Amino acid sequence: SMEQVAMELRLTELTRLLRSVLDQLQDKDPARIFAQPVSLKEVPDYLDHIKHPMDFATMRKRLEAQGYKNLHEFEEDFDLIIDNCMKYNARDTVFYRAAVRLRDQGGVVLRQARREVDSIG
Repeated sequence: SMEQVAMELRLTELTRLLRSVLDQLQDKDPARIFAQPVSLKEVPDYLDHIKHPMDFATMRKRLEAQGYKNLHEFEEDFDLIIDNCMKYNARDTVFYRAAVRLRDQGGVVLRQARREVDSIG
């Protein structure tokens, strides 16, 4: 059907918008603390602490498989990256502080993205 192609053109454009948003969020992590999954070889107890690990590379795989249906889904994954880090690492650590900064800075990008997803449709 034609509608299915229209829908897919919308999913495709959203994917285009989310890719740009993802790139902008990742630029706010110049240290690359959030680039890849936490290593279970190097943090073998990690899953005792964190039930749903997330990281920018895992978000990118989903993105390119058009696995985000809406912005809310994408934001959930971004908030996991932040929230997991602030639970696992203590307040006084480089890791926790990087998550605070990513959160604050990411907020501006996400605010405009929401207006663009609404505005474009």
